[PDB]
Amino acid sequence: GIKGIYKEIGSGERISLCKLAIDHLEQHNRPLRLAIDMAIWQFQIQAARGGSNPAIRTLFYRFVRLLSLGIHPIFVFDGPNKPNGVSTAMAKRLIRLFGFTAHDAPGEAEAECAYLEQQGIVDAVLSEDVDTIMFGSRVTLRDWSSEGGPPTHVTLHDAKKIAEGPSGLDREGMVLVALMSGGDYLPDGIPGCGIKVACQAAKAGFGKELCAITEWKQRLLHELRTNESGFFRTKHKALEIPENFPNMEVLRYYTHPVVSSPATIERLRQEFPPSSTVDIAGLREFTRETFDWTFRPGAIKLIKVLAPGLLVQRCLDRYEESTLVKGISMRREHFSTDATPELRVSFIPAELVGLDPGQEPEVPFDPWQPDLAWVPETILKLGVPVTVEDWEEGQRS
Amino acid sequence: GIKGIYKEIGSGERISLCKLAIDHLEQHNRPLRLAIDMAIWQFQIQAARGGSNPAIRTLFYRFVRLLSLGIHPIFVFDGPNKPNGVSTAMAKRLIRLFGFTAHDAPGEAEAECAYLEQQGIVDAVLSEDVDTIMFGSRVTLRDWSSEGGPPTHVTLHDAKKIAEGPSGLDREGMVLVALMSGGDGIPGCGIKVACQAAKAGFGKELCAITEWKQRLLHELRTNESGFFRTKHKALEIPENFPNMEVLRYYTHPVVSSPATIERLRQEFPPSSTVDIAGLREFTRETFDWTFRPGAIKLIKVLAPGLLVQRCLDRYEESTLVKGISMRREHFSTDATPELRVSFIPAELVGLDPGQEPEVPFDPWQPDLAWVPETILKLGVPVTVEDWEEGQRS
DNA sequence: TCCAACCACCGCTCAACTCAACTGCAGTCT
DNA sequence: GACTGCAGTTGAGT
DNA sequence: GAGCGGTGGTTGGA
Ligand SMILES: [Mg+2]
Ligand SMILES: [Mg+2]
Repeated sequence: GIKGIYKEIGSGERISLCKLAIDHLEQHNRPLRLAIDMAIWQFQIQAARGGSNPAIRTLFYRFVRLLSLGIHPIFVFDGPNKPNGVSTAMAKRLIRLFGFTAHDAPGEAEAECAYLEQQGIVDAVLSEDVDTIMFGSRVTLRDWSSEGGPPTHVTLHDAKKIAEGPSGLDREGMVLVALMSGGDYLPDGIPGCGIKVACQAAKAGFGKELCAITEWKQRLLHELRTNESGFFRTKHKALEIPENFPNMEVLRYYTHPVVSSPATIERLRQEFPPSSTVDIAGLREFTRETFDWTFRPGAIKLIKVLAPGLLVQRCLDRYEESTLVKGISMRREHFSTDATPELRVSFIPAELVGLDPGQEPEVPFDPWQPDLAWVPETILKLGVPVTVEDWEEGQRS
Repeated sequence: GIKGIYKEIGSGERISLCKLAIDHLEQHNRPLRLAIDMAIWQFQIQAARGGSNPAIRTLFYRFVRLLSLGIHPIFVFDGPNKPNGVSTAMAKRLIRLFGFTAHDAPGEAEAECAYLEQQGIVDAVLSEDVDTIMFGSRVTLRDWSSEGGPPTHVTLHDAKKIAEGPSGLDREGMVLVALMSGGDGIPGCGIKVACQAAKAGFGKELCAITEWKQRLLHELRTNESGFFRTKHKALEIPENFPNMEVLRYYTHPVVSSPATIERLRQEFPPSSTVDIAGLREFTRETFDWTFRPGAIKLIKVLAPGLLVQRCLDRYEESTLVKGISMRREHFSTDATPELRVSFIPAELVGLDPGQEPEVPFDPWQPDLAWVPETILKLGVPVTVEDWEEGQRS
């Protein structure tokens, strides 16, 4: 589901997640909004030794990476109305602590994700696969990973470019494919079929699928048997077709998937994105209880990990004050960001995060000394414009 | 037929021809030797269609299959001393090009095949039916076919096990059945009754003759000893019966001379090198496998079997196998252990398609084939050991 | 007379393989 | 979920 | 050459 689909639509465009975030921020003058299917974690997350709760620990670092990218994420959870070891409660707790949004689909999350995109709530979808396209996604993302090392890239699929050849596969086309082929998921699918043949049926325009039904089935069946119109590579007489085909409690499951109410969509327009303020004291207590980051070493570990992303977040949110950036020392266009212009920024971690390791019991990295980080130039111009200008001025000299 | 013989002796054991070949090779430490009656081909190969000479083409592919099985075949042809649409000359020509042996019976091929087996020239007989048992065969094979696809299996009959119940049909038993059930054979008779006369010991017949005839004739009409299911006064028996010139057609069938048997004992199996250039010219002239495509076609089809022949004939040289990838015990071979070998077809066959006039399978790229582990251990032992030890890792 | 089981006999009917492309399976990592 | 070779099938031509 | 039902004939009994 759908097995062999990337042979037809393509594997997709590998692209820096940083580039997407910054390109969108430049074109639309606001941070990228992303719907993330919570199901993508199950196998990336588990397993990743060791220490205490390494599974949710990996989730923590992914969240910090989201902060540094300046993305407004909304995490969608599955609902009971469908036809690892990481607690949902803990996941949702960490989400809120990071100032992110948790959202519960009434049914399947991937359908809700696609729906949110269609309604303009989010700009793109990050999911397990491209099932989201069947539910109406236009820009869908998968495989958030290294390009190993740090997870910097995703694989982008565009529903409009896919529909424009060579597969000619659109939403209705893929629906027919799933309806005809596998089969191992949906009832009353065709035994000998078959993504190659199904895609050929879709390309022949059969993907309508406009609710009676009796006529369509026999035109399609006659074409399969005789290949008169030449819709297929060969004839297909041995391909006998179930009486429960086309199953239609399946059909709309795709064309009208159970998603949030219109009232819920309107609530989200007003309430998403949220204030997005990272709860520092909350994260300190969470990491202590969950990761055993206890005492002064645990506080310093938190500051080190959290300071860069928190720098980005406040830099975007705040839109005389070197309260964020102490200085700039270099410029680069690195391949990991697909040559996205970044500037080498210096900052004071402990001062930025706002925790004092002295208030913690004592049982190298000094959180009070300057630390360095690469931050996208675009983000820096928005938050610390005067600092960026001074650097630009010094470079002209 | 003998008609309805199989409901008496059993339908036979269906067995992988590969299993027979490899089992015999493991037990006797030399390839299986098989006598093949050329009469089997008549109503099997004329179902092929398309192309040039599809019947002799079918014969070609089965010859290639014989190479892959590592079997040493001797094809027996009929002779004139007996009491569609394939040329004998072309059949014999192709046989020699493959390094196989062609043998002319002085009379019926079946009798000669059985005789060859009795004399130790071959280990088993492949023929149309089971008549070979009457001529003295002990292990006889029939119906070399699919188990619907490639012809991997055969039906084995064992003369010893047949004679050991429940039919009790031995050689002289089946002779009596043949004598009685027509057709100077007895009208109204009768394999059920004939087989019952056999179990009553009447199959001897060791000659004068008049006493014997009047015992079963008295038993047929009275059933005193209970030899039969019922009485049989209906059956009246011809004066000529039992026909004696028929009896020794079975007990002493016209076959090759002792001198010929001795000739075969030292000449078979033969040197047996596949004539590559010969086959190239044959397939060009007969199948219209012309120019570079025809060369490539030959190389692809012939490379695997040719690999086996080298393997067994071996009995460092990576000139056969480039590597091993996997192990399997497939049902088509009756779980005969096979290894997935890689080889270069063109390099192995030894023909360059470049010397042919050109007009997607690349014969210079590695190709894969399943080859019986036993054969591989014999021909390329060092390669097999490297695979075995990398495995236990 | 007739049936019923058994049987010999008649008339009827059938008889491969390559090749490419494909689906589906079972590994596997995640 | 998706990738890889194997296996078995089908359709078309040999 | 072999598997299928039908046919007609023989045998021993109803
Ligand atoms: Mg999915
Ligand atoms: Mg015969």
